[PDB]
Amino acid sequence: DRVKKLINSQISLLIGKGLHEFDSLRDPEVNDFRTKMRQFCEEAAAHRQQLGWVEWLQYSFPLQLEPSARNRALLVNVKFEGSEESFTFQVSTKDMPLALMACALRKKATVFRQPLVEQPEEYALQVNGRHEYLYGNYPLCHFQYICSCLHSGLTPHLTMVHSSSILAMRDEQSNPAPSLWSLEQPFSIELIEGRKVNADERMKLVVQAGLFHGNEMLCKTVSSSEVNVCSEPVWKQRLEFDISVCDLPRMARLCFALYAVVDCPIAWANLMLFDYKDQLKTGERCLYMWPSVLLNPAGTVRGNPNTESAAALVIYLPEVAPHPVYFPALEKILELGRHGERGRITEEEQLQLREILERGELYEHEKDLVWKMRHEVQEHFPEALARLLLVTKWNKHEDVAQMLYLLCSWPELPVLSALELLDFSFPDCYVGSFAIKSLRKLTDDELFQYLLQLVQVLKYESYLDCELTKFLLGRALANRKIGHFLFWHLRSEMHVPSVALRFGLIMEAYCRGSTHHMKVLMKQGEALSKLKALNDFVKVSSQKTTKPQTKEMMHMCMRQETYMEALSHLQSPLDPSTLLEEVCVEQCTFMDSKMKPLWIMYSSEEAGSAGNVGIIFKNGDDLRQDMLTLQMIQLMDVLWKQEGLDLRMTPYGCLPTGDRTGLIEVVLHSDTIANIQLNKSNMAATAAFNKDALLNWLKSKNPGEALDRAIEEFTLSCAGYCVATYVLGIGDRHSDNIMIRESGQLFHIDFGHFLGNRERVPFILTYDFVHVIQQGKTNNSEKFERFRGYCERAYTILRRHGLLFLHLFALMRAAGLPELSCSKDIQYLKDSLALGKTEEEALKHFRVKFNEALRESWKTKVN
Ligand SMILES: Oc1cccc(-c2cccc(N3CCOCC3)n2)c1
Repeated sequence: DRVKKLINSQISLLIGKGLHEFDSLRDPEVNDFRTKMRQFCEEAAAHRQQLGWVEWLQYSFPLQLEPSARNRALLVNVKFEGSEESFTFQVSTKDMPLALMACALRKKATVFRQPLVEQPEEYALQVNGRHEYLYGNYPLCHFQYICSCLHSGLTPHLTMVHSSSILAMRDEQSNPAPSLWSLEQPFSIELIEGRKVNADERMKLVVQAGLFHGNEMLCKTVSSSEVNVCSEPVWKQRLEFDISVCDLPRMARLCFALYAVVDCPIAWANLMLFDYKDQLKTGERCLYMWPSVLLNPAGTVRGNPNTESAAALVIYLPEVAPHPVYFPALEKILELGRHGERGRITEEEQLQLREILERGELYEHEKDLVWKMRHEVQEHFPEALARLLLVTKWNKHEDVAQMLYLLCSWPELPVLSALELLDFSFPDCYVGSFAIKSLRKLTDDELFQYLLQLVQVLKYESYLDCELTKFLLGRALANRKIGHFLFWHLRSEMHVPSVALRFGLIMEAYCRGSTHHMKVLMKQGEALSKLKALNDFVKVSSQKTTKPQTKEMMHMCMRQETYMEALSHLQSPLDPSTLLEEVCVEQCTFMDSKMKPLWIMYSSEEAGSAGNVGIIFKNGDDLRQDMLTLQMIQLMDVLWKQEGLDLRMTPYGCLPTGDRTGLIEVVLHSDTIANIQLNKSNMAATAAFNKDALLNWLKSKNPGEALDRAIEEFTLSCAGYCVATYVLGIGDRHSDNIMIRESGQLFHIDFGHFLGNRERVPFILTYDFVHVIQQGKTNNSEKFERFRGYCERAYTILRRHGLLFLHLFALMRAAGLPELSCSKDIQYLKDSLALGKTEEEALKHFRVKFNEALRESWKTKVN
């Protein structure tokens, strides 16, 4: 069909990889993944196009509620769809959207002299010119939009939208018309030869081979004989391992490292001993190697796609049996594991077992006791599953069967425990499947919070068709915001060969489940394409002429029909609720920094003042660490708000979209501390002492009694960013990467470095900010110590969630970020949070750290 042909080509251009490329690999695993996930996603699409109108609002416009939500007078402007006539009426912040709706309908029934057929139940309230709605049984104050409006002071502008208008949205966005355990001999392989090997001729080539189950060795590593350096080395030798074939676990991976010696790392390659269909692999394998930068268990189990240039090791998996051998079914495993003597020892060991299960590495005796008392772990200490899993001998078929028997009847664990279990330290497929089962209870807001880390876990996966991929696919198809960000997280890494096939396959499947959103996403990709072209021009022009010259030329380029069409009328990749309507060419510019980032401004008549939004397009820098930093600061703000603490944070959007490409949300009405401190003449802020400048700027933006609120907003945000930077080890902080909103809110930009990269980042307190907290007065202990009280409260809240930060940072090790590549980087978080201490101990350690930062600050106060 011609419709099927166009969608296939639109998916090809969207994901940046031709679908013909999947067919050309002729791999049954890819073929089975494509068929099964296409069928799964098309089923979700069929379920969706029949949702009820409120359920469809829940899919397309998921509610944006305050972390607290999951009295005071309020003024709201309401209009009915299309009609310019609006009504401004006074409601309460504790009133429900329904009372606001009944209120709007009585007005409409009086202005147009008619009794209305419609009940307030037939409507939803759209936030003007935004893909955002207020509905459900929540007070208005609980909504992020109203909450935002209350804190700024602006009047909420809403539109009454009927059930028929949303059902038409549902309808118009529709998809088109239609045995192993007897094998006791040692595992061995023949190392045949190597191809296209590049190394110094004076050296010899060595091939190191290891058997792993995640990070753990299953036996000793074995090395081949040393053979002279040349293009095609020949070994033709048998490498025998210290593990029987029966003892190989399901997720065992054979890892190879090729290097040179007189060590000179050349390349590495890994493969799974069992295939996607549970069969024990046999015959020849050509391993297209990845060039090193020595065994890499965490590395991908798929070969290098660049067959032309990659080094290629040829190996032979021996035929251990005349007929094919598959991993035993769960039915056999449980039968073997059903047999085991129950641990029945004294009260002495019970107190000793309690001590370590509630407690980090264990001793040989501590491990043996946990294993012996495994039945008691299931029944009395279920949350110690991860401890029990780490002591299990994964190199023993009998021990694995006994662990798996307990797991299959293990109670579901909290979301926090499940997050720990997705770590590469837990590579078992049944463990992985258990971890997902416990994560099904995640809310969409919680899933959204951890989506970034979940997408990184996909890089650990041994097969394409996996439980985590199906989970993410199902949830993405069930929530448009989830769908939007899952797409971008994957799309932004299509330039990385190790993930391009897996990510491309997930994105294709998603597109099969939502034809309309694929087109919505293509419109975003067309804008990004133009921004790249425009940014390339600016980069060249900025080196050949003056700034007004490049800016005027940039404008001419944007004003072209092609650019005006592509850059306007799209959902924002930073936030699909944000609609970027009319590009305001005259307000567009570029920044003076290395990559000359573009500064793009938008307007929307329908949204009014809220439709005025900016995006920064930046090309040449990996923005993944910046996004992780901002997402961690956003989590801090959520955890603080859950404890009733609002530190007036600015968690602006940051999204990588391509190879060293991404967008940054513009926070309007904000300026850098560096600019304010330049202390320009002929301005309201013009100071007598440079220390007076921020406060003078604050005064000019906040006249009269508004100044008290601005100092408080500054104080709160300062406390939050001081704690955020200290906990995350955010260094290289100066007046040009610190910004201030006209409300007084302090926020940080461009997170180039974190986790103290390795020098331990000290707590930072700077006099000019102490000067605003203290209201300009030289001595204001009342104000300063109230700030120290805000810092201390924010710190102890993060500590109570110390394990959530460690589990998320652990899953992030999969991302491949230079400042997050091992255990040293995580030790920074463990140290900054002081989780190996008591609250009184860590608080005193924080107070000593803060006091040390006040003493360093006081060196500037002496002058
Ligand atoms: O997270 C980053 C990464 C790189 C650059 C920036 C950056 C640089 C200048 C301005 C700017 N902001 C955005 C927020 O709104 C004010 C301008 N962000 C932020």
